[PDB]
Amino acid sequence: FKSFFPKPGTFFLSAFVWALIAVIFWQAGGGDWVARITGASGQIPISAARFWSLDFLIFYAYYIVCVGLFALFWFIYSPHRWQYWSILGTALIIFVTWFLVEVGVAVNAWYAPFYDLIQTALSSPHKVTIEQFYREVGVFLGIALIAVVISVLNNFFVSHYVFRWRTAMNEYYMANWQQLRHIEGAAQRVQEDTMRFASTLENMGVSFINAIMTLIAFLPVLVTLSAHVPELPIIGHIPYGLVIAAIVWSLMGTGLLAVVGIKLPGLEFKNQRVEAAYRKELVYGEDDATRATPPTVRELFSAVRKNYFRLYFHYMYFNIARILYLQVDNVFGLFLLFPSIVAGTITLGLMTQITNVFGQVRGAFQYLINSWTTLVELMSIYKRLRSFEHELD
Amino acid sequence: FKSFFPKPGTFFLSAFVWALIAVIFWQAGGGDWVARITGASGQIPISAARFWSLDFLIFYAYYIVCVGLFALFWFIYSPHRWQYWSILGTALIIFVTWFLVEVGVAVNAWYAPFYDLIQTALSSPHKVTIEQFYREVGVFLGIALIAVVISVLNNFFVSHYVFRWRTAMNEYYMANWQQLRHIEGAAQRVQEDTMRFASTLENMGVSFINAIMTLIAFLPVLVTLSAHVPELPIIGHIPYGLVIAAIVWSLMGTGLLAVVGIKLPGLEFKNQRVEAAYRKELVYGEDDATRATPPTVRELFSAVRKNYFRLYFHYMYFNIARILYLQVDNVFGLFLLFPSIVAGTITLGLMTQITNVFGQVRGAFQYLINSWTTLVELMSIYKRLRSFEHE
Repeated sequence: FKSFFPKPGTFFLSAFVWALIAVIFWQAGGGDWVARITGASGQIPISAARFWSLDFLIFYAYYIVCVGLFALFWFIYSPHRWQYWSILGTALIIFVTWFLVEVGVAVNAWYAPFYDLIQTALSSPHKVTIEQFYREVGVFLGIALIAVVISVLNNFFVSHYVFRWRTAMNEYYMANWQQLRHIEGAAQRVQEDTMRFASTLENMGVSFINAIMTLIAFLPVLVTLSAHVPELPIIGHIPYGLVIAAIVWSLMGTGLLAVVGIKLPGLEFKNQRVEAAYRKELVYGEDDATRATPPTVRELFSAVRKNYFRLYFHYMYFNIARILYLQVDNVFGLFLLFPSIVAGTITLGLMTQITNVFGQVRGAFQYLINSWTTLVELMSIYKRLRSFEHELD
Repeated sequence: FKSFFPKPGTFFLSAFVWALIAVIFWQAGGGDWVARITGASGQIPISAARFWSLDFLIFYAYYIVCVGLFALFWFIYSPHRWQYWSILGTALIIFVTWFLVEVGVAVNAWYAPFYDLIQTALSSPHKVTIEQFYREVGVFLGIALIAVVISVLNNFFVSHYVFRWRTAMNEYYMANWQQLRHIEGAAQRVQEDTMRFASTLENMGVSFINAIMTLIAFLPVLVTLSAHVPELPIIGHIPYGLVIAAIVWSLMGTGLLAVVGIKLPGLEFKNQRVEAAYRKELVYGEDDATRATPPTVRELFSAVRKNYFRLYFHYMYFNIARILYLQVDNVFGLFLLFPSIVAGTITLGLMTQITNVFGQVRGAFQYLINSWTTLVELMSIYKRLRSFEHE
């Protein structure tokens, strides 16, 4: 952290505070006040040309200025060797993560005109020509090429950014290698842990903000869509139906799974301890003939087997909750629309757009849920590195 | 392999041959001939009760007999300690993998009546009551509970089966520990490689057959669905158009991605070599105070930088092909139906059922595509393990 980011204790606190001020200013008065000066209308095209429209160009300049002011302050307050990768590189990664989310919002907005065309064609034969379908797919493809080009370049930069984090960590560890030479497993920490720490931390760092950005991007979408869905199946009429139900289903559903699997991180940590003890005895017995004896390794593997069997038993309840939540989530989006579908207040495009919004939010959160094992790995790596640096003193 | 399974050279060859004979006999004459004796009609219910119907019960008995005959032969030909886990356990895992595929086929068949109801409701306000929608979701939920219960129990048994594989490997290595004691890194191989080898090999073993089973299960589905899709967009009329287009898009599309990423497994293996050389020097330098040699570790990490940078550049082309294929795959299912949608020869349920078939086949194959890195890990582990017992 200290080798890559400048003063991590204050840098991340300052970044969070500065981002909060920038977000608050833009979402309250900044967004409209800047647009009035430039003269940008709210008509955002559904096609791929919306990403270089006036409204999107303004946000590109606003993000650059906010990052530039943040970067210039930290370039003078405390210079760093990797300040161009830690500060500016993360801002690029955060921006591209937001951009790929807004591409999904553009794709989601395309599901309404397309499936309204499908409903028109199905409702009456020989009414919609095949040329209209070709153009609509052409609109989707235009957004797809933007998604393809940016995503391909995103993985290229993220991989290069991660390697610079490893390079920063490796340079710090190799500089004071003489004091770190005598630490047990020092070679693994310098080589295996530096790449693992950077890759793991960056992966869930992007995954966490991507899940948050998915909510932030689709909440205004659901507020506009909730006008066509005034009635809910069991809980009746609510001023904000879809927005409340989606938030409750997503956040509490994600929150409840964490509550069900509270014991899982503890069991995984214990599994790592018994495996390490089994490995540690084997390492000692590699040279000494009195170590790693049959009755010694028998009890150690029994502890490994017993704790692993405990993890499988507890993870069974997590599987029950996780899989049941996934199966219901496949039909929950349509379940909320049953009173509106019956009453004929929505079209097939609105039905598919609302269901897609739930699907995109579900997919963003699924990467977060499936990364709980990844989180346990990161804490294990960090503790090994923290102990490795503590010995350095 | 030899520690867990019976003789791997003949056991796997016999299993493949016996499965082929059982598959050929059942799919040609066995399926109908057994059904005629029992007297089971071909009408498979769409609800969750199809899994204990006469047609499915017959296949359960046929699979048990075929596995039992295979098991009894190998129980007498060459007894093994882990013969109830390697032989019978794998048969259970293969069967459950097939069962979860047939659950997806049952779910896919449910998309036709449900979305035909949705189209009816949308086409005429106040025509379909909300009670019909509640019942249809209840049908889906019944299938879901079977999927939930079996999947939860499948993961429980697979994890326990994998640990028995590690237990079999650990017992073999620890028995001859004195001979394997002097091998460098022996502690890592016995502890970490045994679980990694079992977990990795089993994961892709199920993933490979699941992709095959998904294609096999949905081919008869697409043959029946292709009757409602006589015209294709660019190639016009063609017999079995949906079946041919789906096979070409899926199999050749997956095959083309492997062709694009031919150099990727080679680059990953080289990346592991330069890491090993860098780690090997660091390990030696832990004790010796003269071979740390900051100039030496400078060149070793430079070789790490150059090879990783080469992997990132080549993987960019794979990303271009992979991501472009995924984006087109999202619309390819509907693209084939455009002449049918315009002519009004299909309904919304048929539209969604066909699109779901492509989605289920796509999702099954994506687990195989995303596991290409997992292939490289297994080969590295196997080579490390193979050199371990060579001694």
